[PDB]
Amino acid sequence: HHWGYGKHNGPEHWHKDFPIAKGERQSPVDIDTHTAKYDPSLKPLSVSYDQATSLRILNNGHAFNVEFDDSQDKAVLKGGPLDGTYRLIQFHFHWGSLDGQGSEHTVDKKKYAAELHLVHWNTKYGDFGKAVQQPDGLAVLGIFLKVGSAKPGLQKVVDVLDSIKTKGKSADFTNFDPRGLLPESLDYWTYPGSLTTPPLLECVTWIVLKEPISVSSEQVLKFRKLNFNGEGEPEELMVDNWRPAQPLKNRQIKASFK
Ligand SMILES: C[C@H](CNC(=O)c1ccc(S(N)(=O)=O)cc1)Cn1ccc2ccccc21
Ligand SMILES: [Zn+2]
Repeated sequence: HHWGYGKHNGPEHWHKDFPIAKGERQSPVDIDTHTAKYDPSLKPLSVSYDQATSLRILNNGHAFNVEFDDSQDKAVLKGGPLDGTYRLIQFHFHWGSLDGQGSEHTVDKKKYAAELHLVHWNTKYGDFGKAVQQPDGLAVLGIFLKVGSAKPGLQKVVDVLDSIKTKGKSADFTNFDPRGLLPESLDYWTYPGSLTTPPLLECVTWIVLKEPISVSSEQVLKFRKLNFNGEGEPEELMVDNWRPAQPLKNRQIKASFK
Protein backbone atom coordinates (compact mmCIF):
# COMPACT_ATOMS: atom_id res chain seq x y z
CA HIS A 1 0.00 0.00 0.00
CA HIS A 2 2.19 2.84 -1.35
CA TRP A 3 5.81 3.22 -0.30
CA GLY A 4 6.87 4.58 3.05
CA TYR A 5 9.16 3.99 6.00
CA GLY A 6 7.21 1.48 8.07
CA LYS A 7 7.88 -2.22 8.55
CA HIS A 8 5.40 -3.13 5.82
CA ASN A 9 6.23 -0.52 3.17
CA GLY A 10 9.75 0.66 4.05
CA PRO A 11 13.16 0.42 2.37
CA GLU A 12 13.30 -3.39 2.45
CA HIS A 13 10.13 -3.56 0.33
CA TRP A 14 10.86 -0.86 -2.24
CA HIS A 15 12.60 -3.12 -4.74
CA LYS A 16 9.35 -4.93 -5.53
CA ASP A 17 7.87 -1.83 -7.17
CA PHE A 18 11.22 -0.14 -7.98
CA PRO A 19 13.71 -2.84 -9.00
CA ILE A 20 16.45 -0.21 -9.41
CA ALA A 21 16.53 -0.27 -5.60
CA LYS A 22 19.10 -3.07 -6.06
CA GLY A 23 20.98 -1.21 -8.81
CA GLU A 24 24.61 -0.27 -9.28
CA ARG A 25 24.60 3.37 -8.10
CA GLN A 26 22.11 3.53 -5.22
CA SER A 27 22.17 6.06 -2.39
CA PRO A 28 22.81 6.77 0.39
CA VAL A 29 26.18 5.18 1.16
CA ASP A 30 28.60 5.02 4.03
CA ILE A 31 31.49 7.45 3.54
CA ASP A 32 34.64 5.69 4.69
CA THR A 33 36.98 8.64 5.36
CA HIS A 34 40.03 6.34 5.21
CA THR A 35 39.16 5.14 1.69
CA ALA A 36 37.85 8.32 0.05
CA LYS A 37 40.66 9.95 -1.89
CA TYR A 38 41.49 13.62 -2.16
CA ASP A 39 41.06 14.62 -5.81
CA PRO A 40 43.31 17.62 -6.59
CA SER A 41 41.31 18.39 -9.73
CA LEU A 42 38.06 19.05 -7.83
CA LYS A 43 37.19 22.73 -7.97
CA PRO A 44 35.63 24.70 -5.13
CA LEU A 45 31.88 24.49 -4.95
CA SER A 46 29.98 27.59 -6.10
CA VAL A 47 26.74 28.05 -4.12
CA SER A 48 24.89 31.08 -5.52
CA TYR A 49 21.72 31.49 -3.44
CA ASP A 50 21.51 35.30 -3.15
CA GLN A 51 18.54 35.49 -5.56
CA ALA A 52 16.71 32.42 -4.23
CA THR A 53 12.92 32.71 -4.32
CA SER A 54 11.20 30.31 -1.94
CA LEU A 55 7.48 29.79 -2.45
CA ARG A 56 5.84 27.16 -0.30
CA ILE A 57 6.39 24.40 2.22
CA LEU A 58 4.54 21.11 1.80
CA ASN A 59 4.08 18.00 3.93
CA ASN A 60 4.12 15.27 1.26
CA GLY A 61 3.57 12.33 3.62
CA HIS A 62 7.26 11.35 3.59
CA ALA A 63 9.02 14.59 4.59
CA PHE A 64 8.40 18.30 4.12
CA ASN A 65 9.67 20.13 1.05
CA VAL A 66 10.51 23.83 0.83
CA GLU A 67 9.96 24.69 -2.83
CA PHE A 68 11.66 27.36 -4.91
CA ASP A 69 10.90 29.19 -8.13
CA ASP A 70 13.20 27.48 -10.64
CA SER A 71 11.81 29.13 -13.80
CA GLN A 72 15.09 31.08 -14.10
CA ASP A 73 18.69 30.88 -12.85
CA LYS A 74 18.00 32.43 -9.44
CA ALA A 75 19.58 29.99 -6.96
CA VAL A 76 22.17 27.72 -8.57
CA LEU A 77 24.93 25.27 -7.75
CA LYS A 78 28.03 25.12 -9.95
CA GLY A 79 31.65 24.04 -9.72
CA GLY A 80 33.00 21.18 -7.68
CA PRO A 81 32.57 17.98 -9.70
CA LEU A 82 29.82 19.55 -11.81
CA ASP A 83 29.85 20.84 -15.34
CA GLY A 84 27.19 23.37 -16.16
CA THR A 85 24.65 24.92 -13.85
CA TYR A 86 22.10 23.26 -11.60
CA ARG A 87 19.01 25.11 -10.34
CA LEU A 88 17.69 24.76 -6.81
CA ILE A 89 14.15 23.33 -6.90
CA GLN A 90 13.56 22.26 -3.29
CA PHE A 91 15.09 21.20 0.00
CA HIS A 92 13.95 18.68 2.58
CA PHE A 93 15.31 16.69 5.49
CA HIS A 94 15.50 13.13 6.80
CA TRP A 95 15.54 12.61 10.56
CA GLY A 96 15.23 10.05 13.31
CA SER A 97 13.13 9.23 16.35
CA LEU A 98 16.28 9.57 18.50
CA ASP A 99 19.30 11.86 18.21
CA GLY A 100 21.59 8.91 17.34
CA GLN A 101 19.92 8.18 14.01
CA GLY A 102 18.27 9.98 11.14
CA SER A 103 20.87 10.69 8.48
CA GLU A 104 20.94 8.74 5.26
CA HIS A 105 24.63 9.03 4.51
CA THR A 106 26.93 7.91 7.31
CA VAL A 107 30.56 8.83 7.99
CA ASP A 108 32.68 5.90 9.11
CA LYS A 109 29.31 4.32 10.03
CA LYS A 110 28.37 7.31 12.23
CA LYS A 111 24.71 8.32 11.91
CA TYR A 112 23.78 11.95 12.44
CA ALA A 113 20.47 13.16 13.90
CA ALA A 114 19.27 14.39 10.51
CA GLU A 115 20.34 15.22 6.96
CA LEU A 116 19.41 18.18 4.76
CA HIS A 117 19.12 17.70 0.99
CA LEU A 118 19.22 20.75 -1.31
CA VAL A 119 18.04 19.41 -4.66
CA HIS A 120 19.21 20.97 -7.94
CA TRP A 121 18.60 20.05 -11.58
CA ASN A 122 20.85 20.45 -14.63
CA THR A 123 19.52 23.30 -16.77
CA LYS A 124 20.79 21.66 -19.97
CA TYR A 125 17.82 19.29 -19.72
CA GLY A 126 15.23 22.07 -19.64
CA ASP A 127 13.02 20.77 -16.83
CA PHE A 128 13.20 18.63 -13.71
CA GLY A 129 11.24 15.69 -15.10
CA LYS A 130 13.62 15.38 -18.04
CA ALA A 131 16.65 15.82 -15.79
CA VAL A 132 15.76 12.87 -13.54
CA GLN A 133 16.03 10.61 -16.61
CA GLN A 134 19.72 11.51 -17.10
CA PRO A 135 22.83 10.20 -15.27
CA ASP A 136 23.97 13.78 -14.67
CA GLY A 137 20.52 15.30 -14.23
CA LEU A 138 20.55 16.23 -10.54
CA ALA A 139 23.05 17.51 -8.00
CA VAL A 140 22.03 17.14 -4.35
CA LEU A 141 23.97 19.01 -1.68
CA GLY A 142 23.77 16.97 1.53
CA ILE A 143 24.37 18.53 4.94
CA PHE A 144 24.49 16.62 8.21
CA LEU A 145 22.68 17.88 11.31
CA LYS A 146 23.92 17.23 14.85
CA VAL A 147 22.13 18.21 18.05
CA GLY A 148 23.82 21.04 19.90
CA SER A 149 23.30 24.79 19.63
CA ALA A 150 20.30 26.09 17.72
CA LYS A 151 20.61 27.00 14.05
CA PRO A 152 19.07 30.49 13.71
CA GLY A 153 18.51 30.07 9.98
CA LEU A 154 16.40 26.97 10.59
CA GLN A 155 13.97 28.52 13.05
CA LYS A 156 11.63 29.96 10.39
CA VAL A 157 11.17 26.40 9.13
CA VAL A 158 10.56 24.96 12.59
CA ASP A 159 7.92 27.58 13.41
CA VAL A 160 5.77 26.87 10.32
CA LEU A 161 5.66 23.10 10.92
CA ASP A 162 2.56 23.35 13.13
CA SER A 163 0.67 24.57 10.06
CA ILE A 164 1.61 21.58 7.84
CA LYS A 165 1.22 18.82 10.40
CA THR A 166 -0.39 16.25 8.11
CA LYS A 167 0.08 14.85 4.61
CA GLY A 168 -1.07 17.19 1.86
CA LYS A 169 -0.98 20.40 3.91
CA SER A 170 1.03 23.31 2.57
CA ALA A 171 1.74 26.89 3.64
CA ASP A 172 3.18 30.00 2.05
CA PHE A 173 6.93 30.12 2.63
CA THR A 174 8.27 33.08 0.69
CA ASN A 175 11.40 35.06 1.47
CA PHE A 176 13.29 32.20 3.09
CA ASP A 177 17.07 32.40 2.66
CA PRO A 178 18.64 28.92 2.33
CA ARG A 179 22.10 30.41 2.92
CA GLY A 180 21.25 30.24 6.64
CA LEU A 181 21.33 26.44 6.54
CA LEU A 182 24.97 26.08 5.40
CA PRO A 183 27.99 25.41 7.63
CA GLU A 184 31.09 27.60 7.42
CA SER A 185 33.13 25.19 5.29
CA LEU A 186 32.22 23.94 1.81
CA ASP A 187 34.69 21.02 1.93
CA TYR A 188 32.85 18.00 0.55
CA TRP A 189 32.81 14.40 -0.56
CA THR A 190 31.28 13.48 -3.92
CA TYR A 191 30.12 10.30 -5.65
CA PRO A 192 27.58 9.26 -8.31
CA GLY A 193 24.32 7.97 -6.88
CA SER A 194 20.55 8.06 -6.84
CA LEU A 195 17.42 9.53 -5.32
CA THR A 196 17.07 8.03 -1.85
CA THR A 197 13.29 7.65 -2.20
CA PRO A 198 11.22 5.94 -4.87
CA PRO A 199 11.56 6.07 -7.84
CA LEU A 200 15.24 5.72 -6.78
CA LEU A 201 16.47 7.02 -10.13
CA GLU A 202 20.24 6.91 -10.73
CA CYS A 203 20.47 10.55 -11.76
CA VAL A 204 22.31 12.27 -8.87
CA THR A 205 25.78 13.68 -8.40
CA TRP A 206 26.00 13.66 -4.59
CA ILE A 207 27.93 16.42 -2.88
CA VAL A 208 28.05 15.81 0.91
CA LEU A 209 29.55 18.52 3.09
CA LYS A 210 32.08 17.42 5.67
CA GLU A 211 31.09 19.98 8.31
CA PRO A 212 27.72 19.30 9.98
CA ILE A 213 25.44 22.08 11.12
CA SER A 214 24.25 22.18 14.72
CA VAL A 215 20.54 22.36 15.56
CA SER A 216 18.95 22.36 18.98
CA SER A 217 17.09 19.51 20.60
CA GLU A 218 13.99 21.71 20.55
CA GLN A 219 14.32 22.28 16.80
CA VAL A 220 14.58 18.59 15.90
CA LEU A 221 11.89 17.73 18.45
CA LYS A 222 9.50 19.82 16.36
CA PHE A 223 10.42 17.88 13.21
CA ARG A 224 9.34 14.76 15.11
CA LYS A 225 5.86 16.16 15.78
CA LEU A 226 4.95 16.10 12.10
CA ASN A 227 2.65 13.36 10.84
CA PHE A 228 3.00 10.91 7.97
CA ASN A 229 -0.78 10.53 7.90
CA GLY A 230 -3.39 12.87 6.51
CA GLU A 231 -5.83 14.93 8.55
CA GLY A 232 -8.49 12.92 10.34
CA GLU A 233 -6.52 9.66 10.15
CA PRO A 234 -4.73 7.85 13.00
CA GLU A 235 -1.62 9.75 14.00
CA GLU A 236 1.70 8.27 12.86
CA LEU A 237 4.62 10.48 13.82
CA MET A 238 6.90 11.50 10.97
CA VAL A 239 10.15 10.01 12.31
CA ASP A 240 12.82 7.72 10.89
CA ASN A 241 12.19 8.79 7.30
CA TRP A 242 15.66 7.74 6.18
CA ARG A 243 16.93 5.00 3.88
CA PRO A 244 19.96 3.08 5.25
CA ALA A 245 23.32 2.90 3.52
CA GLN A 246 23.41 0.91 0.26
CA PRO A 247 26.28 -1.07 -1.31
CA LEU A 248 28.99 1.12 -2.80
CA LYS A 249 29.64 -1.41 -5.59
CA ASN A 250 31.94 -0.09 -8.32
CA ARG A 251 32.18 3.50 -7.10
CA GLN A 252 34.80 5.80 -5.60
CA ILE A 253 34.06 8.61 -3.19
CA LYS A 254 36.30 11.62 -3.81
CA ALA A 255 37.22 14.30 -1.25
CA SER A 256 37.72 17.97 -2.07
CA PHE A 257 40.06 18.38 0.90
CA LYS A 258 43.28 16.82 2.20
C1 LIG B 1 11.21 12.21 -8.94
C2 LIG B 1 10.23 13.23 -8.37
C3 LIG B 1 9.95 13.00 -6.89
N1 LIG B 1 11.15 12.90 -6.08
C4 LIG B 1 12.03 13.90 -5.96
O1 LIG B 1 11.91 14.96 -6.55
C5 LIG B 1 13.22 13.66 -5.08
C6 LIG B 1 14.25 14.58 -4.99
C7 LIG B 1 15.34 14.36 -4.17
C8 LIG B 1 15.40 13.20 -3.43
S1 LIG B 1 16.81 12.94 -2.39
N2 LIG B 1 16.21 12.41 -0.95
O2 LIG B 1 17.60 11.88 -2.96
O3 LIG B 1 17.46 14.22 -2.23
C9 LIG B 1 14.38 12.26 -3.51
C10 LIG B 1 13.29 12.49 -4.32
C11 LIG B 1 8.89 13.20 -9.10
N3 LIG B 1 8.92 13.75 -10.43
C12 LIG B 1 9.07 13.03 -11.59
C13 LIG B 1 9.06 13.86 -12.67
C14 LIG B 1 8.88 15.18 -12.16
C15 LIG B 1 8.77 16.46 -12.75
C16 LIG B 1 8.61 17.56 -11.94
C17 LIG B 1 8.53 17.42 -10.54
C18 LIG B 1 8.62 16.18 -9.93
C19 LIG B 1 8.79 15.07 -10.76
ZN1 LIG C 1 16.45 13.44 0.56
